[PDB]
Amino acid sequence: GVINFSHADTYGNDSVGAHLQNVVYPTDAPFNAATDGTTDTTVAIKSAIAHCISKGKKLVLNHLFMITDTLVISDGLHVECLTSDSGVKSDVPAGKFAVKITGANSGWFGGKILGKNLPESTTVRQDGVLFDENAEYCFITGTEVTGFFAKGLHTSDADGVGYGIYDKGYGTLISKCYANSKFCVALGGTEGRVLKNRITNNYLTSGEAKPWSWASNYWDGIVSENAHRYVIAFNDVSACGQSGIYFGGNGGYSTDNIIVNNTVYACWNRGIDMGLFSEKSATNDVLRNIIKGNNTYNNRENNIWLAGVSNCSVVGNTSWFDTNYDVIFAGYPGGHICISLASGANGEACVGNTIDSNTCIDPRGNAGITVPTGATGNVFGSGNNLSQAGAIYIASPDLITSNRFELAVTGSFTPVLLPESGSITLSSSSTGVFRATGNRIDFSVTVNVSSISSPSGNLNIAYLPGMSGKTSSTSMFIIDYWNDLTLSSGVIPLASLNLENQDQITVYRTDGGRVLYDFSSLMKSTSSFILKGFVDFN
Amino acid sequence: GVINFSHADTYGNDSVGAHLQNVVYPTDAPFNAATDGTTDTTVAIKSAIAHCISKGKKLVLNHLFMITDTLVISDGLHVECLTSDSGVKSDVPAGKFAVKITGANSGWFGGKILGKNLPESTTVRQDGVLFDENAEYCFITGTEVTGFFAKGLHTSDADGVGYGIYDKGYGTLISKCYANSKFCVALGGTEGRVLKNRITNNYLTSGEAKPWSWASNYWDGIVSENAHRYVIAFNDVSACGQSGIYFGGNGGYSTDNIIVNNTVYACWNRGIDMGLFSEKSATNDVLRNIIKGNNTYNNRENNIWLAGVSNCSVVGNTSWFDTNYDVIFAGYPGGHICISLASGANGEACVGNTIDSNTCIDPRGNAGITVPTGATGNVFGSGNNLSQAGAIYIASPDLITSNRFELAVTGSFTPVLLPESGSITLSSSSTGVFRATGNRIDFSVTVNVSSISSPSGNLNIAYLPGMSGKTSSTSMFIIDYWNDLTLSSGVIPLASLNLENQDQITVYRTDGGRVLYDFSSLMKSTSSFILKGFVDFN
Amino acid sequence: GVINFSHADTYGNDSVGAHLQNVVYPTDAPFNAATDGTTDTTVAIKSAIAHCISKGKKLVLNHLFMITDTLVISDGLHVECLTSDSGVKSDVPAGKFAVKITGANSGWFGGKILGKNLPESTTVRQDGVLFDENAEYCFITGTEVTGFFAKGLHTSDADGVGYGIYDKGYGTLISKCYANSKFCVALGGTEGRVLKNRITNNYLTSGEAKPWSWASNYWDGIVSENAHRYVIAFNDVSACGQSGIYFGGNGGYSTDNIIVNNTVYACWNRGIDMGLFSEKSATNDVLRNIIKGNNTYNNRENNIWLAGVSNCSVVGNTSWFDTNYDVIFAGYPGGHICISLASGANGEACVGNTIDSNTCIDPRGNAGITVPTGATGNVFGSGNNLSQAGAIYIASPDLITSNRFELAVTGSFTPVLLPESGSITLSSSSTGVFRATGNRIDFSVTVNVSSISSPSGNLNIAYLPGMSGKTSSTSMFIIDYWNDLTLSSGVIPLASLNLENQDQITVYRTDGGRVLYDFSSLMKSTSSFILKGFVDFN
Repeated sequence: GVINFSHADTYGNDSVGAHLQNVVYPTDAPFNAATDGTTDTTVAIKSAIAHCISKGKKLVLNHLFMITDTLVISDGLHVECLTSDSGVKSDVPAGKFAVKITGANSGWFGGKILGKNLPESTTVRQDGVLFDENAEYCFITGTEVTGFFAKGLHTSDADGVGYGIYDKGYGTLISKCYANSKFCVALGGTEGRVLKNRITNNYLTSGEAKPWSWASNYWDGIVSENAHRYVIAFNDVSACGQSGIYFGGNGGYSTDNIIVNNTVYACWNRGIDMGLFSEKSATNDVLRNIIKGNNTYNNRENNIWLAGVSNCSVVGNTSWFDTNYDVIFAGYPGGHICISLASGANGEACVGNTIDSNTCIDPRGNAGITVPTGATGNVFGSGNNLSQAGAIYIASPDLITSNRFELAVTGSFTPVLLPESGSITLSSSSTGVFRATGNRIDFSVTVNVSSISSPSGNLNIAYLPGMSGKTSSTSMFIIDYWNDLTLSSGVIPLASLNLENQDQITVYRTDGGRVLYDFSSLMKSTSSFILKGFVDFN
Repeated sequence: GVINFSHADTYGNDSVGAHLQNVVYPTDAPFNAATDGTTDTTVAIKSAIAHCISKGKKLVLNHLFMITDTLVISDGLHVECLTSDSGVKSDVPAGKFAVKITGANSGWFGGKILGKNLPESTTVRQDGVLFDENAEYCFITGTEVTGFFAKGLHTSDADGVGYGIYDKGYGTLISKCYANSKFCVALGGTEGRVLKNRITNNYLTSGEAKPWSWASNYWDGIVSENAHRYVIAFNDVSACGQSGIYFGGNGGYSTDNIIVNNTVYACWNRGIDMGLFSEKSATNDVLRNIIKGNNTYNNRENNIWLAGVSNCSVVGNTSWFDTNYDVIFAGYPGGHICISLASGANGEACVGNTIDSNTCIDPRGNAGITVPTGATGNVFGSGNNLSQAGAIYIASPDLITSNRFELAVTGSFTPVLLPESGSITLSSSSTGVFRATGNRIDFSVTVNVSSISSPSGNLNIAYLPGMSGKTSSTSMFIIDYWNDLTLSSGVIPLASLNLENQDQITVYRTDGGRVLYDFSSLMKSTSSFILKGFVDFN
Repeated sequence: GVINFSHADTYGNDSVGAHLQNVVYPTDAPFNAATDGTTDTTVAIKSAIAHCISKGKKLVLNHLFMITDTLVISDGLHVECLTSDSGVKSDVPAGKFAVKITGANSGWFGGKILGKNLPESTTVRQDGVLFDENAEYCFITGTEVTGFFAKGLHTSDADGVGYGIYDKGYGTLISKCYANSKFCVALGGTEGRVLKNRITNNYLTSGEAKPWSWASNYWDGIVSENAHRYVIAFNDVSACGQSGIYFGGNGGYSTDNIIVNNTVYACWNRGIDMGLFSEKSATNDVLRNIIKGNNTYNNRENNIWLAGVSNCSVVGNTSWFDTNYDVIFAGYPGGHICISLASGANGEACVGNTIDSNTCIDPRGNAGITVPTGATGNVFGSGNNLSQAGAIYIASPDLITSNRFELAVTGSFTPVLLPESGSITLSSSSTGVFRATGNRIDFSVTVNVSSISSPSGNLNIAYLPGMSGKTSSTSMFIIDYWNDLTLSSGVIPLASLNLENQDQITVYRTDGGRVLYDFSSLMKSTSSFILKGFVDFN
């Protein structure tokens, strides 16, 4: 039966009570919060919060407290949870958050912020932690934020969304947390740091009926729109109902984020997902994001996905699949591509992205990197290692001169002959092969004539893939085999790139101290020759 | 002479005592731990631990407490050390740890966990901190864990091993610690985060007699077996008796770890060491680890070492040596290679690894990267910078088509001529040079005949290094010099890759509007010619 | 009116008072610090510090305390700030710091360390936090360190410098801080970790009159001299009066630092700035630093700047500009280069640096990477993406064989003909084009004669850029066009690299079963020919 104590009393500077008044528990007088975990404590905690702000004192939650209205942590207040079991259990209604953090340097340490966790309910809708637009350098660290769900999509925030943690602040730190909710973490602010968190909503073990649809209670690990200058590092992101780490693109202008050294696996959509769903605009785009040094694997609809984004980089990641893909995604096969580039939803091109030094492992032999028609300005570095996957795939040969494939791409085309007069028709056995390495294309062209119709004058081979309307700095071609040409002794064929139409190669021949451009006149219906060389294009 | 206080008494909610009961010091009643640092306090601390778990209270160690049995931190309990001098001094016997952390979110902040620190003793054996197999998201942060040693190898854990911190948990955080013990940190769990630690056992200043042997009390900074999905970042790892950061491979299946932005230097074995000692199996392998952005230097038996591992990457590291190597390792020289690939101990190949964008500095001119016979599927990127080291070394020329050397490799071979009939013998001055860049090999072949024996018919040059049984997409060859051939005026030599045996080049000649394959008939005993060109192989 | 309490009294082990004595507030007796924020509290805080060190207790600052002399945090003491508004307001005079941290494991958590913040004053000079040369594994975490300024440069530290935080210790952690001062953070120690800080002195909104000059009160975000083995990661560095992150080079030997995953923008000098201002010496150099995965943009005098440094790497950064550059730097245009290499201030060469996998965006089309004359041993990887900037710029063609440009460089030269006897003069329409890719140079040379003067004998083309005195492993050249040569039927021109002078190409011709080196004799005043090929140089 020890002395009475209250944060409302005035004590002398030398007293036990003054010393104790530096730390406030909501169970202390005059707040007197319940300790049974079931009685509402919102009034007691709100009073303790306001007192600590007014008097400049530390607030420590020493139990798991039931609440029914938002706790607003403002004015630089820090909430410290006494133990990992302390914190709040939220019965806050739809349209409000359990905890709202705002102001300069406000934050929350430790403990638990727990929603109802009824993801099968078609009526419960809740939101966990909000850092609002006036949060500056706020934080939540070491906290289990779980159980915020909302079946069916909202039309507005007032419906309740199912966010675990939603950051709209500047410089927010989210670190050492466990976030598990319909949208585990949502990013809509600037300069945040999302570090060493465990992020999942465990869609794979949820029991929610498949296929996935917009009615699901299980979406992304990290969903980002209007996110700028975040660093997302050292997180363990897995088994989410949509993508592990997503940036849009869907009413969002998301730029300059750095996604590094995370593990992202077993998600039902993509692993790391950057793309445009809404049409590109000054207020909707995904630009200049860095994806580096991550391990991404067994994500159903591709491990690293770029759709219509620009100036992004994918460097030094290990992206892979194994046969557990066929188990966890049984019945619902997806793209199964290690690194895929695509158009935006409304056809926008991937522009200016940089893919280098990644290791892609795909035992199905699916292409480790895919490139779609329309992509421009991208660089596919030769430090990428696809030896344990399929080779890089391009959807059309014109990509080889509108992008730079240091990782080499090989293909074929059907050549034709363009006589100055008349015509020459080639047998179908005629064949052209190209390989692009950087801004060099190597060629082998086999020309087997099947018929002629009064050909005469100059002769060109056409059409070199990718070269239409391009120019070149240098090129080099030989003809190393021929048969049934009308050539005098000592006359040999020569070949040189057509500098007017640089997807054509001019074929001509020697005449002592000069050359002659009459090769079409030397062709017969049974002529054959083979051309080899390269073009350094601009 | 102030009021009595005890965590065993019941106080009113409004009392001083209830407020104080939220924080437990083991010196408080009823625990009454000694404060002299020499009296055993195990019973008092065990009681305080059990009380804090039962009552949901915070445990603070306010002295350095002597203990003789394991403290078990379970059930989400956090141990907070009051000051950097608080914590435990361990007299726990061999076969047990000083501290065992288990359960969900249990952990330890600050202070000291101190072993006997008698590394010269042939009888003292101790272990420091264990995160056991039931640890989930546990942690130790800000702690000096030192002095756990055990001279001579254990046969089982019950002997006592000499671990400083041993993590077998899921999601364990080890951060801001100083770990110094026979094995400073040992990793055998999943999804741990080993961040911004100081790791060393100071072998160089130990005075333990050299050479190193299995009886040493000084092994690795980080030793890992069955380690999955760790991030090891921002650590300062140095002067260890074996390797700085090691993954096996020796009864361990270690995969998907990310080792980034560490400094690793002056270790007696390797800096960052990934390899197989036990034979490769479904339960013993080292796969898909990422080594990125580290600074590794003056490690005696090589800075970055890969032995029989697969799908690993080494990207963007700076690996170097200076003349202090000759000082600290005087008398005991080692490999002194910046980045070395080797076979596993039982001959297993390095498969599918990716080495790019590293800067290697070796003033001895030792090769900055070494590649052994048998390696396959590896990619050596051209962004590596070995200008301040020796050039990349390959142990046999066949490696150039079973791996992809964007970082170019040059070599030589001795050509032969393969006449269709008869024989042609070349002088020893005949020479072939190749350079592989990616999937292109450039060649120069000088053919000087010394004798002939009735050669006639077709002619091939052989054997192109790496090309045996390979195919090609395109190739291009000329003969730009010859002497003492039997060629009529206007007949010139031609050369084209043999498409049946693509390590041979067919040599033939012109005959007006066709070509003729009778070159062996045009050779004399004094013939010479020189061939130049390239092959784009598949 | 509760019981008296004092840290000077002796209490029983079972007492309230003994429990309370583990935590010291400076307002407690016998220290009795003022709480008004204006009365000097230095004596009270110094006494509390000494008491906590002597008795092994925790020190908590529970108000913002005014101080007029340095607080020395030594002996492993930690200062904990009760709230984000607690800490110290410094009226310490010029030549001393507000707080000095030294010893093993000493540090400061939270709160504020506030200077006078009068950057317009020509007389106020102050310094914030010092980690001195005897600091080992000390830290400051979670602290706002602002307002330390000093207009005009010091001549010595005793003048007062304007440091926010100055680290000369070993292993110092600076994390989660806001640092804003004349020099926000200064690094002069070893193995520090500067993590997830906000760093700025807001030069752009200061109102200090422009142009910037050495009299400014606004210098770098991070200024480093004699800095070794730091990791600088996850910081938000912007709007500084000089550079964001600087290493010298100016009385400093700075090596082995790792600068990763930071955002650096809007600085008035450079973003990430490594360079030599003082002449290179054994005690002044910048070596082996790693710059990886940063986003650097709109820094006035270039985003990433290397001046006379060696063995550094720039890998995987996104470096860019937009039209806001023209707004914030209106009136004061700067270099506006994404990645620039330069000589040191005294002409020292950039040696051995590695630039790969960066994405450069410059809508002005300025070169994304610039290389100066004299640079050697550098590697410019082909994974760099400059498609959205100007192409890499080299200041002289000789750079192509003293560095390795995997990112290809194209240029031109004016050829000459070197007859064995006599002379040949070319028309000005004669032209040579080269492209260097790695250690391969491709060439196209057009030779149009305008006059001859008795030429006879052998013939060489000269001079190939970069090749003077170089050797080669292989090379391949053809002549694919000619006109007005004196060639009999069946005689064709041949070309081969001059192996004595490998910046010359020998031009000669066929003569049946041999070749003849008399090409100068076959030239006329109207001759033309075109040469194509490549050299693989060593």
